[PDB]
Amino acid sequence: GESRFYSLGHLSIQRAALVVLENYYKDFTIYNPNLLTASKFRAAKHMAGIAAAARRRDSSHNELYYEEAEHERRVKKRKARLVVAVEEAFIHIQRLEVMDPREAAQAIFPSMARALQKYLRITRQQNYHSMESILQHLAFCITNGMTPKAFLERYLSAGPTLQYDKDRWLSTQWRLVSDEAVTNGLRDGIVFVLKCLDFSLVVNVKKIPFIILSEEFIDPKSHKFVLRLQ
Amino acid sequence: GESRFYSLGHLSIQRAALVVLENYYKDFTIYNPNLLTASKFRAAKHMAGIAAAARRRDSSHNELYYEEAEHERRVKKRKARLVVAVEEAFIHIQRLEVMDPREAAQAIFPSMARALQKYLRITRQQNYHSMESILQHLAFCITNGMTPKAFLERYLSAGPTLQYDKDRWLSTQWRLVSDEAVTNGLRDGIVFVLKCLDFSLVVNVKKIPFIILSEEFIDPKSHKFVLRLQ
Repeated sequence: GESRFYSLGHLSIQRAALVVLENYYKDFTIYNPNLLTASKFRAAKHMAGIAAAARRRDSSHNELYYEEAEHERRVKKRKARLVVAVEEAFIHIQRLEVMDPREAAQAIFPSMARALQKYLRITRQQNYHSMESILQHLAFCITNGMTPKAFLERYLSAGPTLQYDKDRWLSTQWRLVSDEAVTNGLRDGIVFVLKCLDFSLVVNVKKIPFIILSEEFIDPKSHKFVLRLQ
Repeated sequence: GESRFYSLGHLSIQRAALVVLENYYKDFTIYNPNLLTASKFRAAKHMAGIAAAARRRDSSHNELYYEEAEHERRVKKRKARLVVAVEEAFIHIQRLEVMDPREAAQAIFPSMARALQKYLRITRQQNYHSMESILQHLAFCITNGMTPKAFLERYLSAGPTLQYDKDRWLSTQWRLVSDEAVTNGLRDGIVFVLKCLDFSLVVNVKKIPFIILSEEFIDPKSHKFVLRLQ
């Protein structure tokens, strides 16, 4: 349900959809199906077992609230472990055996590898960062003089689709679903859907409304103030 | 499962059981079956639905931990509400219309009645304090110059059986269950059970062990100390 708005001009549904995809790879966080599993299992669990029945759900124990709070606590714990690990690992090498940033990354990686693995498993990001990619970005951060937090912000948040590998984004399989012809221009109220392999960008188009402006003159003599209460 | 120990001399099981009952009405908190309902319902709920099956229970959500924490939070909230209510209600009357402590209790009770009712319902003590008894103890506290907390400590904790009304303790229906004759004296290892209408005092008797003492002489010359670390 990640939602973003975009102004466009007079474009066809095709061109508007392609601008939407450009902005999708730029702006939206990357599609992580692992982050979607819990809901599915919860739904399936309700499958394993109408107003009064919902009433009894409210009177029941909210497992989801406490599970989310505990998971948030665990994620913050793993995050602080990871920050300490990466700070110590960057402090293990001096700028000045002389070695290139690739060998420096390979030298300091085993002192951050377990904490990073645990954080990427607790945030379900382990399928998006291979060890080779982590070493590549690590030598990148060592080369460009970045801090542990600058290295680590790629791994803390989910991040958009273009942070990741080229086989990760399936630019080839996008499918434009429009009720009308896709060569028709945009108008108010049309809905087109850009379907990928497992998700879909439901895009509804609204007209930017007709706006009326009018001057009213506020005199700087009218900005008087008194010490009395209001 | 409230458990207390008592030393006794050479008594028969009858006399030891009666000392146990004297100390029961003195020392043990009063039998509250309402506080026992939750477990029963939980058991019945497990009835509504062997090592691996327990393993899966550990991997499940611990509803009881969070429910107990939330109930404790609610009890403390109601407790602070009750303390503020009773403090304001006692501050509404001066020692110095002139009225006896009964009418003073009836005058200040409606300013504490709702908070006290909510606290006795959240602690499941509403069947143990009638309004007449609360007014009686309230006029008692107003008479003897006690503070709001001194009035309120009867209602905060569960309290033993003799705080409450005379029909509350069923002194007449106690039943002594012993495997041997109850006129026999106590010895090591015997178990007798004092059954009331819904609970039972399981009492096991142990011998106070044979103790050997011996002098060792610690010289006050041997209490020397140095500033060095240990």
